[PDB]
Amino acid sequence: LSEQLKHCNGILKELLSKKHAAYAWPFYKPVDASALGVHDYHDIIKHPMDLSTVKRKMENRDYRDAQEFAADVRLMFSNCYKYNPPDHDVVAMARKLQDVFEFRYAKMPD
Ligand SMILES: CCNC(=O)[C@H](CC)[C@@H]1N=C(c2ccc(Cl)cc2)c2cc(OC)ccc2-n2c(C)nnc21
Ligand SMILES: C[C@H](O)COC[C@H](C)O
Ligand SMILES: [Cl-]
Repeated sequence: LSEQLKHCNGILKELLSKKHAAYAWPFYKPVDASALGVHDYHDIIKHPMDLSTVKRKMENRDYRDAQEFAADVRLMFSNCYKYNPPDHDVVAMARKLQDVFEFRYAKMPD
């Protein structure tokens, strides 16, 4: 990986670590629409994203730069903000996790 992608992988590891598990856990795996009974999810969300998919893409060297990585992580949060009411518990968790993401992403080495 490039230096910037290393930093991205570091952030990714952090997002998946125990210290953030209390609010990161909904984002660990792809939304299972049928299991959650949200039968309109895939009509509303055209591009599902989650941290296991980001991890797989990082491992497979799918991401060519930090920008592409960040777009996926942000897409994941956006999907949450799109589907759920602004006052929902899972949205609060998304906001907190994105705060973790954005502040460390900002420390990207040049
Ligand atoms: C119909 C109630 N809303 C939902 O089920 C959400 C839409 C699928 C769902 N809520 C959750 C969710 C709801 C309440 C709380 Cl406290 C935490 C997560 C959700 C749960 C999961 O369990 C494996 C996985 C993904 C979840 N997720 C994400 C990401 N974005 N929205 C959700
Ligand atoms: C809560 C907003 O949707 C995302 O905020 C990011 C900021 C760095 O906390
Ligand atoms: Cl972006």
